[PDB]
Amino acid sequence: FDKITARISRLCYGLDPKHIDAVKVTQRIISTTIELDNLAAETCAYMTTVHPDYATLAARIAISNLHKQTTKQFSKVVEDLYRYVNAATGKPAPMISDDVYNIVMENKDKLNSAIVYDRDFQYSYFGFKTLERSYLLRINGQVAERPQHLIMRVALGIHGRDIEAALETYNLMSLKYFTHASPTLFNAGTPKPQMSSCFLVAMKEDSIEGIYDTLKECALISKTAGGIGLHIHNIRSTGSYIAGTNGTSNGLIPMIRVFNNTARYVDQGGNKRPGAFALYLEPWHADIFDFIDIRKNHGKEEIRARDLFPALWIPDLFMKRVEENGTWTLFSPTSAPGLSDCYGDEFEALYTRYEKEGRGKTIKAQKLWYSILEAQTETGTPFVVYKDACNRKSNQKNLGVIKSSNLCCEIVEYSAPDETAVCNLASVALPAFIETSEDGKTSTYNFKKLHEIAKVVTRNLNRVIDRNYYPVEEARKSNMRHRPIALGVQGLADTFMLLRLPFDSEEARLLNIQIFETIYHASMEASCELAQKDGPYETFQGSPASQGILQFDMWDQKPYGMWDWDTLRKDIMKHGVRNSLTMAPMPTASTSQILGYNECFEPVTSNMYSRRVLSGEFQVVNPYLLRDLVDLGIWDEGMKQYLITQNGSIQGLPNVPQELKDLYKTVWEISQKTIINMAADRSVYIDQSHSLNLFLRAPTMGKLTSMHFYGWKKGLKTGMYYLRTQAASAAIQFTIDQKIADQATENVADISNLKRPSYMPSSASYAASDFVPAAV
Repeated sequence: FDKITARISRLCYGLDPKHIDAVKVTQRIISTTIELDNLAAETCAYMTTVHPDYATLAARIAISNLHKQTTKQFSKVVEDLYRYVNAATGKPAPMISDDVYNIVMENKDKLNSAIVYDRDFQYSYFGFKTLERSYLLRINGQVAERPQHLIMRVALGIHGRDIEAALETYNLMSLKYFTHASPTLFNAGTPKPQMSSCFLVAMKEDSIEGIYDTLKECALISKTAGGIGLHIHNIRSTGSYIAGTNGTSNGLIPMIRVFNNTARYVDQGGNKRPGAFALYLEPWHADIFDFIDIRKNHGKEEIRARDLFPALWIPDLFMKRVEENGTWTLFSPTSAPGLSDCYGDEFEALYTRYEKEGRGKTIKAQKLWYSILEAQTETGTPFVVYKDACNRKSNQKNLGVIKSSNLCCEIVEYSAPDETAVCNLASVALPAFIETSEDGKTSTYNFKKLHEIAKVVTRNLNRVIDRNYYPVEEARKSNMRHRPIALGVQGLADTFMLLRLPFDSEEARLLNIQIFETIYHASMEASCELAQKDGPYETFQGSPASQGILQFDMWDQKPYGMWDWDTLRKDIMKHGVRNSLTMAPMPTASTSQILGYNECFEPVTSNMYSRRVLSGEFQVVNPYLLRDLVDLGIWDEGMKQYLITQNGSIQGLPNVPQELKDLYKTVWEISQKTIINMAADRSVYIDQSHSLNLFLRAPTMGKLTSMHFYGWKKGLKTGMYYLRTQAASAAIQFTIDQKIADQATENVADISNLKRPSYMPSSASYAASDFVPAAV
């Protein structure tokens, strides 16, 4: 029997007994001690619709539930995980590394009493559950680790015997200022710590040995988390000589199906595995037409492969030819060699000479276009990365010719048969640097704090290089030579909302520029400090950075100037930098979900959407918007139905102030010419590239075309990650009572009741957080 309503009503503070009503919660449990608490948090989540303070309630339950059924003290949890004898095989299967177990035990007091277990309450219910499902180490399908333990372990995984640097990293991470990529969270501090995310693999040689070494290498990388970009330009097309000849070659497709099959094989079950390769190919390759279609559902199933992602490595020349209405030539790399191995002008000269001497097959440039746009429309792929932009604007340009990007399209690093480029990723939580004035009515953005934290994260990523467990020797060889690194961001969208800036506003335009300028400056500064401690990276001498050319110099752009570039440039030219690259904003698909923020630099895709199961299927509304509507009095069952029929859009309510409407525009409602502008803006502070998705409502070849041509002309590197499309008719949905949903436009809003800080911009010379004291 029950009076658990007591256990539940205990956990509300900053509540409101009319908003919440712990009584109502118990009733909705219409059906051991732990089973009830799960449902208590489940149902209590369901009512996020009822009131936004139910989210907070459901988090508390799940969290202090986790506490009850879990060992409080860090060192003991570390013991258990280290001592784990495999339940069914009798033999020692430890989950902490020997090294980190020793550090923990040697420093148990200092460590144990640094943890603040309250900080477990910093998680969205859904964020918590994401951790719980895949990240918190489990003993016998029982969660062993609290969130705080996962963080300490990760901190020790990165810093080793540097307890000071670990305590710091523990603090910043537990306060959600930043986070490391999924592989780091999984594997830091474990027997073979593979913590890197991306690997760019070169197809070793156009031969069975070549192909099968690459395959083995890919299998090894993929099985230890971490995803692949694989360029395959050098492999002969359909119908090409083979010694032992009668056989003409079967081309790429058969090969691709071998890779596809391995991708599926290695993904064995209980996921941790980005079982996902992207393949990179230049559009002159004679098998391009088939390659491009790899992901389509209809058509011939022999010629298809769905665990793989096609990605275009595009020369300017191709865009030039489709832009006039020119010809385009397809070649087998055996007949037209070295094309993948030069760029810009050197490429146009070589390519063109091959054209003139009648090699390869002439076709209409716009015919390939067309096929490309067609695949993108149905499949979201192939990706577009501009090969000349990458190679002209890379700090690594002295290593040779960069032939690919990675699985998402953010990292751009040299790679060759014997050098597999690797990269470590973390993202900064942008909302974390908002500061509110005392009085609650003016807000500010702390670029100094941000600069600081980015230096911390630069130092972490740099240490992972040394502590990482490389799955293949080509990876280690490369990473020790060039020491690249990838910082990215998350929660851009939440911070525009929090600051009441419309995504496409002038204020947001400028904040975007400022955030990115400061992170680039921070990481370069930290990296110069590390060169002064451990020497430059092996390959620094002769790089563009060594001649004092920073990224924005390659784009012929004067920096915004919030930070002193003249000093840094001089320092770098004299001391060097530890890392060859530092910036590559990634999709933060899983990490942003954990931290409870929007994807990355993307606008919110929808103000209403579903979250995963557990006794039903969950409808949920944008938290900032929800509180705004509740504060405007407007929030109805009815407002909720209206929202469900407009699929989260707010743009139809005459009801609601324009400001609100501008603030809550959706990626579908925002000009793509704006998204690309902002991308082009931050790009000048990006070493590498960023994972730019594009979104279209009623897609037409035409807006799709001008989208590509626009990015390309602004000199972007990643023209397009995925293409995300939405029929105009999807934009509207059924609801169970359409006329209740209509009455919602008749609700009358306050305004004298909705207040929200107002943002004080900073400039290249005026801070702002400097001049406005913050709260506590």
